Amino acid sequence: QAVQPVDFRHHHFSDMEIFLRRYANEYPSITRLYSVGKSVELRELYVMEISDNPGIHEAGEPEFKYIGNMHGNEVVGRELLLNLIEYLCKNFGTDPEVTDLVQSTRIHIMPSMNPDGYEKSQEGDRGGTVGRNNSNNYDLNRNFPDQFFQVTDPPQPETLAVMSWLKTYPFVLSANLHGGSLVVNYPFDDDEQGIAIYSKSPDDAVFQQLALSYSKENKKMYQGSPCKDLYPTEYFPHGITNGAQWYNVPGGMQDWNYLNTNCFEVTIELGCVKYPKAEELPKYWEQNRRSLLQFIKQVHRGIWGFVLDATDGRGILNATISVADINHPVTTYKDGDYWRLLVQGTYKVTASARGYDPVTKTVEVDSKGGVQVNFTLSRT
Ligand SMILES: *[C@@H]1O[C@H](CO)[C@@H](O[C@@H]2O[C@H](CO)[C@@H](O[C@@H]3O[C@H](CO)[C@@H](O)[C@H](O)[C@@H]3O)[C@H](O)[C@H]2NC(C)=O)[C@H](O)[C@H]1NC(C)=O
Ligand SMILES: *[C@H]1O[C@H](CO)[C@@H](O[C@@H]2O[C@H](CO)[C@@H](O)[C@H](O)[C@H]2NC(C)=O)[C@H](O)[C@H]1NC(C)=O
Ligand SMILES: N=C(N)NCCS[C@@H](CC(=O)O)C(=O)O
Ligand SMILES: *[C@@H]1O[C@H](CO)[C@@H](O)[C@H](O)[C@H]1NC(C)=O
Ligand SMILES: [Zn+2]
Repeated sequence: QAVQPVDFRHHHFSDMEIFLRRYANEYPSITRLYSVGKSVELRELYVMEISDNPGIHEAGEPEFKYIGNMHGNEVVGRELLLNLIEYLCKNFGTDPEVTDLVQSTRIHIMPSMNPDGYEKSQEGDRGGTVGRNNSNNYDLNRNFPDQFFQVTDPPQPETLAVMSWLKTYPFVLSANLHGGSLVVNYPFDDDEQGIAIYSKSPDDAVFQQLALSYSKENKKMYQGSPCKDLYPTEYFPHGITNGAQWYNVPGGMQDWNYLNTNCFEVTIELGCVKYPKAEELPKYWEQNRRSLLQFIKQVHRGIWGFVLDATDGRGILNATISVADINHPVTTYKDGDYWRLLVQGTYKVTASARGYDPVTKTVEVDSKGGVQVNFTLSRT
């Protein structure tokens, strides 16, 4: 009964800009179109914010984000996110799922992180590299500071704009879209040895559940065989894979997220054909709609709440949330609010902060959703 997208076709920059503006102009109450910077060839890195309170962070409200077309010729992601912009705007108010989603989450959608590369891409290209890098011929997904390999390529304008953007909002969950395979890729993307081996992150548990939440809804992806005749060597149990194990990739945007912010980012491969003919687009939406939707909901799982000041009674900014045996702490935002993605289990969470006395609580996360837990810390 929900309204499906109708605008199925490839959108070159000009038309994407026209497209985005259309929704921002037609649904001003639940949208906010903004730019986070420009590409080498001066194209806007547009982001579409969608929520019932566009332009403001609401205390306790999770910041989510989708990013596509980081590699110019991997187009499916770009179109799906445009399809998603449409689906969300057109269904808000009439569709209970979309309404409830847009009201409880602040969704940021960037259709193309490499618009210059896109323009240099050839429709029909299945596995080529023309249009992949940015205007200066650098791989944006090799451009981020890496925890193991020492990155040499000069930081590009698209990379910088995005790093800034990631520092701007309290992003909790994220996913950047690619093409060239069919699987959801999770951290870490590389290892100290720089080879194809499993590279576990402190949050390996959640990442597998987060990745599975998407692949499970994409029937063909879940089957585990991206394209038996094109890349016969590829087999991903249940449609997910640790980055490094598939193959070593240093300088990725995915790991940079986890290691430099509170955001947990996953990389999604939407299909073996990088730049399919426009006639195939509607099928990709049909096969990923439920996935795109279910993934966003994962942002509401785990634990969340506030770290307040016993005297003031108001949130503490930049407080820390440490969990049982997971060496990856999370920080609080301006209203002392935090979100910590965790798998079903029991944890010993500890809120702490400069100038206050730490509190520890035994929290319990279930298989269904998120539990609210606040921490009131006394001063020192
Ligand atoms: C897209 O941009 C990336 C850079 O971000 C290009 O990859 C880089 O390609 C150069 C040339 O192949 C590589 O340098 C060479 O490395 C080998 C291996 O050590 C060395 O023997 C050569 O003397 C030379 O230094 C470089 O390693 C590689 N960098 C990365 C991050 O992969 C890529 O070629 C670009 N794509 C296209 C189609 O131009
Ligand atoms: C823990 O702290 C939060 C932050 O104040 C509490 O949320 C407030 O709840 C009261 C009463 O329900 C409201 O008047 C405030 O507007 C809420 N603040 C928000 C959501 O911004 C929360 O109820 C407290 N207790 C827990 C653990 O839920
Ligand atoms: N960590 C690994 N091995 N893969 C993650 C997907 S990014 C990869 C594939 C893509 O470009 O789509 C790339 O950087 O080229
Ligand atoms: C925020 O907290 C971190 C520790 O988690 C600290 O290193 C950093 O300096 C703090 N930022 C501020 C408020 O200066
Ligand atoms: Zn890619």
